Amino acid sequence: DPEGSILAEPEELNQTEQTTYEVEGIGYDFIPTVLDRTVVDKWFKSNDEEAFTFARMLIAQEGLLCGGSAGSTVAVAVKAAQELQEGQRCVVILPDSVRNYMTKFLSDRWMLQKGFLKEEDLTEKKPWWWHLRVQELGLS
Amino acid sequence: DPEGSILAEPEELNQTEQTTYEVEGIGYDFIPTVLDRTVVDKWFKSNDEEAFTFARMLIAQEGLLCGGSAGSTVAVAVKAAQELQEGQRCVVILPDSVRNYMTKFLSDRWMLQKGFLKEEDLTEKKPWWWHLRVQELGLS
Repeated sequence: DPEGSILAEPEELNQTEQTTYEVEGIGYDFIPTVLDRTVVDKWFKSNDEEAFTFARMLIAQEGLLCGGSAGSTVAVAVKAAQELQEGQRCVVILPDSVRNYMTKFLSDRWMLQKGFLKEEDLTEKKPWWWHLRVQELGLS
Repeated sequence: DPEGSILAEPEELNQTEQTTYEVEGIGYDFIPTVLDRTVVDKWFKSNDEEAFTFARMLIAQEGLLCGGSAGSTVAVAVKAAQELQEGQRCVVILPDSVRNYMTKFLSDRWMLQKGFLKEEDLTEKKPWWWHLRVQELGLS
C-alpha cells in the first residue's frame, strides 16, 4: 500500500502527513467493497522513491518492462521474504507494462525533477572521464 | 685552446676536422711571436657547447657576468683541478664581460639554433605544468 493510502492495516501504519503520491494504480482513500482484508497475512507501506528505483533496477537487470507498481511490489518483497530459506518459493504480481510510464519515471529528467534521484546517486557510478570538460578534447 | 686551433701542444691534440669555432677571442691558426709555450705546464682542448654551458652556469649560480671564454676556462679548470686537495688554491682568468655576447649564447634562441642546447636538456628541469596546453585554463 503506498504512503498516503489507508488500505493497509493496522491503522497506525497509515498515519502520514501527505495524502498524494506519484505512484499510480494502487492505493485509495477508502476501503473497497470488493476487498477482503481478512485473507491478508501482512501489510507493508511503500514510497515513490524506492518503487521507481526498483522498477528501473528490474528493467536494467532482468529485462522486465514493468511499471512503478511492480517496482513497489518487488521492493516490498525483498524485505518481507528475508525469512524464507533455500528451497522455498515466492511469487510477485507485476500489474502493468512500462508503456504507461514512458515519459514518467523512465525519464531521468522527471526523476530528478521530483527529487527521487539525486545527482550524487547518478554520478557516483559514472566513468572517471565523466566530469571532464569538453575543453579536454583535441577539437578543431 | 678551442677546437680547430693549433696553439695547444703536443701536436696530436690539434688534429680535428673543423677549423671554425663559435667561441671568440681565443685560438688562432698560427703561433704568435709574443707567446712563450715553454712556460705552459699543460694544455687542454675545449669546445663551444661546454664553454657556453659553463658560462651560463656561472651567470646563473655565481652572478659573474662573463663571456664564453670564461666559460671555457672554468670548464677546463673543473677537469684539470681534480688532482688538488683541501687547503690548496686555484686561480682562473675570466677575460671579458657578457656585454659582448648579449644576443649570442646568452640567448636561448641562438643556443638552440646552433644546437648547443637540445630541447630535452631545456625541458627536463621545467615544472610539471610546462607541457600542458593553454587549453587547460579557465579563460573566457
